Amino acid sequence: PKDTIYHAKDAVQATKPDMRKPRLVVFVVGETARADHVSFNGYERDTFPQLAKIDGVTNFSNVTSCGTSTAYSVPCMFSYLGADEYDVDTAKYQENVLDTLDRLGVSILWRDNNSDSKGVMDKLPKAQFADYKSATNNAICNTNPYNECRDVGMLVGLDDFVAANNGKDMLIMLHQMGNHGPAYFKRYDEKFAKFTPVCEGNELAKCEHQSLINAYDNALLATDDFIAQSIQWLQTHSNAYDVSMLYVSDHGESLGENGVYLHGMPNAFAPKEQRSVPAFFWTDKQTGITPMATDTVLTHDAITPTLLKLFDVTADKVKDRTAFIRLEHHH
Ligand SMILES: [Zn+2]
Repeated sequence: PKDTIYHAKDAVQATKPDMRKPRLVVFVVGETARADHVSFNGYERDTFPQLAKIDGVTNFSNVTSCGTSTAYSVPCMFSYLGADEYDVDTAKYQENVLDTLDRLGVSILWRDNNSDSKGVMDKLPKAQFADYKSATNNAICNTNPYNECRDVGMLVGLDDFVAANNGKDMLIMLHQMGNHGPAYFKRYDEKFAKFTPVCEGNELAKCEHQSLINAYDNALLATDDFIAQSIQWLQTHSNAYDVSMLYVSDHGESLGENGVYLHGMPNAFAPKEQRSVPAFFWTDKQTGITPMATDTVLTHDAITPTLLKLFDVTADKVKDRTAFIRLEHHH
């Protein structure tokens, strides 16, 4: 073990959950989703029909991920250094935004249907991380012939967590399997097989291009569903809690441009398709939270100040950072 480098020991929470409505936020950490395959960003196909029916969803059309892989992007999304000073080999030892929120009294939960938190949860008690790739945590793993656990299974029993933390601020990270490839056709149940035909081979260049895109977009439909149902779960708590939902993908995906597939390329020569990511923010009416303009130039650096603002926490390190949400309030 090494000593922790601190970045926000000055951080303070301006209001406590016993003097105002406690706050409950779900942060969906996306996976392999491309911004240009989002309907709201101009994509021909309606890949997010369920989010289109929900009032108060803001789509952000200019979000660039810090990196092109899970191991690189996820720690930086929760970091105080920002991507320009970020070092993947020492991120584990920096105080991160979840450290700050937990220290100030916010109850943190991380459910993972992807891999793990890439070190972000390492300083917090183990019980606050849960592996939802296990079929004895996730009840939604036998709905497909692959025995693949589904992201929506992370919504089961969250009410037990809320009841165990009654009256406290809560931040729940849900780490998606999402659009992980190359086997996009495995990422969704049959109810989302909307675009056909579908590539079902493991070698992407060998399938016809339209079938690969169809499987990718079908996987997006399952993500649209997962985000929509996350909002619907939050809405059941809106009387007692100020509820909000943030979605950001960790990186994009190449889909055959210049013969390139998948992601994970070094930033120095990675194509833009691996960095252009969707971002969504939803909040209930009573929260008093105001989103930034949909065309704000944004990066993963916006995530940490957003989470801090959602819980009324000020940190000097990120005082000049742009977030997904505004600081003015209209009564
Ligand atoms: Zn990833």
